[PDB]
Amino acid sequence: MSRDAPIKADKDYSQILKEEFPKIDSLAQNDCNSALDQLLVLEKKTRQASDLASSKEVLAKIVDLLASRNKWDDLNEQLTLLSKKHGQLKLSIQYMIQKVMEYLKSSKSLDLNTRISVIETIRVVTENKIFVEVER
Repeated sequence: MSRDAPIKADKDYSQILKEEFPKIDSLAQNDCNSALDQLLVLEKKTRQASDLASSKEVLAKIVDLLASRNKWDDLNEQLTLLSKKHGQLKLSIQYMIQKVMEYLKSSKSLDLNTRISVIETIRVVTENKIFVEVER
């Protein structure tokens, strides 16, 4: 580490993600299809349990396992996850669209006709504050 701040592992609910990631450093390195059914099961629990201060760290890599092992259909579900409980302003969670635009955008050169089954279904729930404008 280049910074002079000490490596105090303060460990909030993200401690799960810190302790399961080394179990998956063995499994994603050998199969990863079964690693998806471990790391994103945390996201699925953390959103529901209101432990989501952990979710916030899983969800940025949901596009690295879920879109990767051909569960790109569930990247739409992950933009939906946080948006389930409340009809809140989508611009606050449109930040997660960036992951849909990160690797779900191009997963093994993902075909338009396949990706449409993500982008056009999540369009229905995200046109509610449109894609073009921001916090205007």
